[PDB]
Amino acid sequence: MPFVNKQFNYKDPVNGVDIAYIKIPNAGQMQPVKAFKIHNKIWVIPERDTFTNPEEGDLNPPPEAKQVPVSYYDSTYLSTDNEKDNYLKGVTKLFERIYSTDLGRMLLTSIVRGIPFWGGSTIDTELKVIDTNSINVIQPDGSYRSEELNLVIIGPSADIIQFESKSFGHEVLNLTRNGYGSTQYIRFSPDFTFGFEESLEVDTNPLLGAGKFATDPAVTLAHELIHAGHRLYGIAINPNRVFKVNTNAYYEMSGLEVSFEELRTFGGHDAKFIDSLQENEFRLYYYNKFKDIASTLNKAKSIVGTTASLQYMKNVFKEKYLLSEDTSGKFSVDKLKFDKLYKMLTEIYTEDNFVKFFKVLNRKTYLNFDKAVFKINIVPKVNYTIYDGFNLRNTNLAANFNGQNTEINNMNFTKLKNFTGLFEF
Ligand SMILES: [Zn+2]
Repeated sequence: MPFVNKQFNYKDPVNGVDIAYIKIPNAGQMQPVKAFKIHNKIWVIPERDTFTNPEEGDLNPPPEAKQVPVSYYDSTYLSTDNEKDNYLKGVTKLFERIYSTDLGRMLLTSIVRGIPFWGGSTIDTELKVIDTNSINVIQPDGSYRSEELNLVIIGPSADIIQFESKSFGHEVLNLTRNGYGSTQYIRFSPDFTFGFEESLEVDTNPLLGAGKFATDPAVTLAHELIHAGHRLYGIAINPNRVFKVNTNAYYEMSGLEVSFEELRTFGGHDAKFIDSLQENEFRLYYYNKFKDIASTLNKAKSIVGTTASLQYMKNVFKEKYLLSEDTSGKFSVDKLKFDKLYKMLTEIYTEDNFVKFFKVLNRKTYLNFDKAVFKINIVPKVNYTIYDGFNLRNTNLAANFNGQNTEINNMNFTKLKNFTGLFEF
């Protein structure tokens, strides 16, 4: 069964249900943008993100510096209807490629179940929604209705290749780290990809290689979806917790620090740089958060709003958090169940495991150096498919990851920028 029932076209008429002009409630003032609901709880906005961050409201290139050195600017990308149509089709195709794998079906199911907690009440006896976990949808009569959602895929902001799962903050609460969760906005483009090097000694050296192989963008989207899963379950690791990398002399020359949240998300050997003591600390911390959620639930005796029953919403959260329910109706956290869900979200859903399901070549570690950015077009089936990505069966591209080989499959990649040697190491 496909993940996305509808093969939307960008110019399909609005209907106020799954094709609609919307606003993001605390982006602040914005004009409505056309958006597409591709699955329960999941929307796609084919626009550059000038909305989620007040200080990132324009796309022009210039010299705030060339920092991060890995960056790419084009203020015109994703400004036309044809681009937006292709964006919507590309994103859809990547969701289908992900969903076609058992691991991706598991991850997307977890994401859909991961409704942001109704932790907005100032009154313990009432359960209430946090309104930054919604969008405002223009209805056919021109009025707005509030719709809760879990995930939005949106185009990148000024730096086209800066992909990220981000979310609106709360005055008091760290929603992504307190077990609550919050609606995630993933800046992403299917229209570009990264180069990497097939030899580890080259890929992890900042001075070598031009980016012979292209990352499959399904892996890149999966990576961001894994962050969104952490953040929807409120178990993201504070970016302040960093591996002050000491396993790569070039990282060390520039004092490069990599978050534990990134090492977790990559998985494989990288995750082992989070030591067992610190893993246990995080596991304890988050277990404690789930406990607070159970207590909050138990204290609630009425629901606020007319959307759903209080039993419906307690069941939603009992299912999300896999809570136990006692004879009196008290919720509790079962330690075996917590450890299993935590482990599913953090050890099973990893970039390294997706590479195994997609059978693609990929970076072997997050602790490498980016080589290049390429323009791509995955929408034509002659270029890329749900089942094979670039490595099309029964062609010269089927074997040896030849489809990802940008030299062999050169028609599918246009190098836009080299990053090798730009680095200060
Ligand atoms: Zn990441």
